[PDB]
Amino acid sequence: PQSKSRKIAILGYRSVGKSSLTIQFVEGQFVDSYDPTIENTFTKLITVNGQEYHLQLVDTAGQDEYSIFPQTYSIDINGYILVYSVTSIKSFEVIKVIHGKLLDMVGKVQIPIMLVGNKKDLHMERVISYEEGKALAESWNAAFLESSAKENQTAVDVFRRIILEAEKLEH
Ligand SMILES: Nc1nc2c(ncn2[C@@H]2O[C@H](COP(=O)(O)OP(=O)(O)OP(=O)(O)O)[C@@H](O)[C@H]2O)c(=O)[nH]1
Ligand SMILES: [Mg+2]
Repeated sequence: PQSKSRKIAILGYRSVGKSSLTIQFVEGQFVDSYDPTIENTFTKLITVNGQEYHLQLVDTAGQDEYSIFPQTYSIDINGYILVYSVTSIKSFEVIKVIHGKLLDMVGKVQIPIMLVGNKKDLHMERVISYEEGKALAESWNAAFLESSAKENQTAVDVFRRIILEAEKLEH
C-alpha cells in the first residue's frame, strides 16, 4: 500500500519539549517560547524504508505523577513516544509513572513504547546521564534515544524510530 496511516501519541512531564520536538519534525523550526499544550494534532508524511506514511501525531498536555492517564490515549494509537528532559530529574521520575499507567490501561497488548531524552543540547544543566536513560529504556524493552528540539535531525529520527519499532511488532 503506497501509504499507511499510523497514529502516534507523545507523552511526558510538562516542559520537556514534546511540542518543540514535534514542531521541529513537522514545521522544521525550533519554537523558542513556551506555551503549555492542551492538545495539538499534526498529520505529516514520512517515509521509513521506502514505505510512505500518513503519520498522525498527538502532542499531549504535560502530565505529572498524580495526573490520571487519559483513556483516549489508551485506545487506537499505534505508537507511543515517552519523552523526558535530561535537565530535569523530575521529568525522568514522572516518565516512569506515566509508563506504568500506560501499560496498565493498554492491557495485555503488544504496543510499541519508545523512551526519549530531550534537551540534549543544554550541556551545562544536564542532570541525567545517557546510560541511565538507556537502562530504563532497556528495562522496558523500548528503543531509547536522546534528542534536541533544536537539532532537527535528532527530531526526525525520533519519529522515524517509532515507525521502525511499529512495523516490527506488526511483523
Ligand atoms: N535548549 C533547548 N530547549 C528546549 C529543547 N526542547 C524544548 N526546549 C524548550 O523547553 C521549553 C518547553 O518546551 P515544550 O515543547 O513546550 O515542552 P512540552 O512538553 O510541549 O510542554 P507541555 O505541553 O506543557 O508538556 C521551551 O522553552 C522549549 O523551547 C531543546 O532540545 N533544547
Ligand atoms: Mg507544549
